[PDB]
Amino acid sequence: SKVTTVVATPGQGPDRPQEVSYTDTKVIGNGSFGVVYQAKLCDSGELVAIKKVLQDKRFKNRELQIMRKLDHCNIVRLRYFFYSSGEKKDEVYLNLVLDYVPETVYRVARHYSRAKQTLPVIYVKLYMYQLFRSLAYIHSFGICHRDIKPQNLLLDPDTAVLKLCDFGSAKQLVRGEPNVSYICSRYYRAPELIFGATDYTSSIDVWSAGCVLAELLLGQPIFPGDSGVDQLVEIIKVLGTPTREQIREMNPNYTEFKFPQIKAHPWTKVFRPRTPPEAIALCSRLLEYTPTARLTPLEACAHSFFDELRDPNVKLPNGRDTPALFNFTTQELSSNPPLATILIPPHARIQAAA
Amino acid sequence: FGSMKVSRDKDGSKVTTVVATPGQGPDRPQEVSYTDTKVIGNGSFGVVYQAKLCDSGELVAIKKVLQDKRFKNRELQIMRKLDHCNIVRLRYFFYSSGEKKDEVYLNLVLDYVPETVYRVARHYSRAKQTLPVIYVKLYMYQLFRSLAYIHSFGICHRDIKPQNLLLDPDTAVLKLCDFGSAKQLVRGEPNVSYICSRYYRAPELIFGATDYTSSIDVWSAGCVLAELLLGQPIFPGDSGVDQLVEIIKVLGTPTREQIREMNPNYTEFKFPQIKAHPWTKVFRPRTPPEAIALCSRLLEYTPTARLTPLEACAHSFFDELRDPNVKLPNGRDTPALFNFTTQELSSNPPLATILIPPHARIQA
Ligand SMILES: Nc1ncnc2c1ncn2[C@@H]1O[C@H](COP(=O)(O)OP(=O)(O)NP(=O)(O)O)[C@@H](O)[C@H]1O
Ligand SMILES: Nc1ncnc2c1ncn2[C@@H]1O[C@H](COP(=O)(O)OP(=O)(O)NP(=O)(O)O)[C@@H](O)[C@H]1O
Repeated sequence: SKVTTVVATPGQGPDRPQEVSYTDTKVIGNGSFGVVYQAKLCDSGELVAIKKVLQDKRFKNRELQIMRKLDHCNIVRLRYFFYSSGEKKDEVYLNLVLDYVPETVYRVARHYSRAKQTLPVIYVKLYMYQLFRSLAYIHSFGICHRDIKPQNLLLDPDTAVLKLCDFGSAKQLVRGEPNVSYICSRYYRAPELIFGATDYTSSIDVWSAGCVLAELLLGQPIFPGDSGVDQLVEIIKVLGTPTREQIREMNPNYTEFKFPQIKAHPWTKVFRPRTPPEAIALCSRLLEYTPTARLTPLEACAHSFFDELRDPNVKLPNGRDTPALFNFTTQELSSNPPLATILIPPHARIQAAA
Repeated sequence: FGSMKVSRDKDGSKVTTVVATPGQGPDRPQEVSYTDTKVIGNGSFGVVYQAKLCDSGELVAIKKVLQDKRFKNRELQIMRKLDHCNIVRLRYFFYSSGEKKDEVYLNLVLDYVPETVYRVARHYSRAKQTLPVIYVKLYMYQLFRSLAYIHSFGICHRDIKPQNLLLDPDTAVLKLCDFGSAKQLVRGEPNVSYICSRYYRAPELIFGATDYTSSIDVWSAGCVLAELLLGQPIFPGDSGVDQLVEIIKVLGTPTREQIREMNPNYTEFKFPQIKAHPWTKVFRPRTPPEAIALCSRLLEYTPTARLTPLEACAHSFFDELRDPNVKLPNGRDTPALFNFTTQELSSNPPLATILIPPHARIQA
């Protein structure tokens, strides 16, 4: 029962640090940047995840700065943050105290994959809808995640709530300002990134989201490959060879233009026969060569594939009610306010003033 | 646009007869018959089959790739001018009509090699064992020879990795294969930075450089050597940033100048300032110091700072191979290691004074 007490700063609000005590620490994750532990807050008994990262004393943490300003039901909440010293030297660590979430889309999808089972479409709808809401929210602040993948999509299986995490690659994209093309994990990288573009936009997150949707429908990654060339060939096999204008749209630079002219592969033949046509249609609208041609996250949320979620009688397979899905804010709808007419169904959020 | 002839020699045995063009010799079409076909490899580009030559009974590999009627096959054009003991030989090639449409397939008939460095390394890794250093020395030496050879023609492989290194376990002979990404690099000409397999990509490729040189093959070979010594890839990562982080952990943060050497265009300069990781702390205890030294001279941020393949061959890590009494653990003789040609030595002829040991110069 070893208790650890620190003076941590609330993730949001005023910089008024308070004493926080926790126990039952244990490693629950890792990365090239740091370690993630689980712990229990002594006062509330609530479980949290503490992401520990080496902090450059001379500069401020971008991940922390971005997290401090986010407040959305589909994004993991930053409860507190504090600094601790790494005895190994005069090394200082930034500790992000976040809400603990038990699963990830990666693990859940792997279970169904192994059991040679398909993840029920109701879950594919729920998870993808919530992912798009989180993207609509961060994109409205000009912030691009840049690492959308199954492992960064936390899930609470019982409530079916999805929470986007890991803002370690996130960055506000400013039109005209160049950005590195080596972010984003293999399998989920937008083609313009593979082509080395540095003028990409937030739409790279939409391509990644589309790769996640296809993977949940297929049961395996849709564009695998150990090299960029292999990945591109897998993309070309499905989307067909990119037009000269399309290549120009992605990155009007890359020399190699030698690529087997393959006709677009009918999106319908890509997935199993049982696959809902709406899911396929949404997919074709996310995985587009021309970045500007892809649906925006808010438009994706309004897609017909998510119509069942807007049904007043929808329920979770475990009998519970669906989680929050319609508590949109002005900020979240800012890219296209008129969509509220579709996004907030007649029965949703009905509340009188007594 | 050619065709084949299928039949049944005897016992129902299916025999395929084709008319192929010699790989190296002059264009004298020859009739080739083979049986017992079976897939032994794959790639987004094609499929590799194993087949048995009807008369010699010899096994060969047939790499089948879709041919673009638009231009010539770069892989074939390159394979055709190569002749080295550490590079898989192209016996002949022929076209076959893909019964799927008006699609034509180019078939490269190669010498068949039973193993790959990838499979061998995995066997030891699984058993939580490590490949004896003598094999590491032999395989890496032969890989550097093959690179000195293709580089002497200005040809960069661009996909050096364990799966592209064929091996004959008994003779310990290594043959480089898969020239599907290979290209002659001409100074001033831009080249795509999305080639090469993750884990083996040089940092300048990760940074999106298009003005890279053949030294990217040297970085990759260095990753293979480190991997054979470690039992696992040295710079793993699902994203480029993760890979850069693993690299920085070992090499330390790249100076502003080193960054300029790889690619003078990329933005992100924001990367934790880690100190150089003692290479000796990177490998298991008792790892030969010479192996660690060679690794540090191959895995350098500044491309021009890396050893050339010929220089690598002359490194002291390979001194044991030049010993007159060296033999394979199975008591057998080592493969050909000193039959260097003028072409192969062109990059630095004087290195021959080290490369060709005294005993190899005996008249007899
Ligand atoms: N709030 C959390 N609750 C429970 N588990 C978490 C939480 N945050 C992170 N993890 C686990 O820790 C893993 C790594 O955390 P993450 O924020 O991704 O750090 P990172 O290693 O630097 N980034 P990356 O590895 O590139 O995804 C995740 O993929 C999760 O499985
Ligand atoms: N001559 C050969 N003898 C035996 N096996 C071979 C031979 N050539 C290739 N293979 C096997 O087939 C695999 C694929 O061959 P390869 O030439 O790499 O085709 P590819 O799949 O189109 N290229 P890539 O997948 O990008 O490495 C190799 O990694 C080997 O394991």
